[PDB]
Amino acid sequence: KVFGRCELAAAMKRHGLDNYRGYSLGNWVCAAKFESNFNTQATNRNTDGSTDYGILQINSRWWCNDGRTPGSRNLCNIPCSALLSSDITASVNCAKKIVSDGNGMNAWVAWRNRCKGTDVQAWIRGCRL
Ligand code: NA
Repeated sequence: KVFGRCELAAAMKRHGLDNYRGYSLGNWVCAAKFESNFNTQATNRNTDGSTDYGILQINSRWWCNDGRTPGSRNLCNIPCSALLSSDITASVNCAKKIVSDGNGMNAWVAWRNRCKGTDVQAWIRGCRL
């Protein structure tokens, strides 16, 4: 599913991401826009052999199991395919674990380089939330 901006903002809000560990909802929407262009089915392979999955481009080296990333941990305890669902619950639940891990949202390269320090409130402007 390719979300609209407000539709995803509302979904993320309902799943408890607004101000989760201090990150306002616009942060999460911004990260999703630049990680996946709001497409739950997005995959991208990395040089190390790992792959990033879903709306928040969660990596198979640490967080999910895709059966092809040797020595990977599966800290979210989920197949990586679960992260590509139109239902963002698994992505959200895993993202909460990631952002809790010590580096906050800096875990997401697109957030650090394209969202961090910008007016992220813009990403939820106009939405009914
Ligand atoms: Na893994």
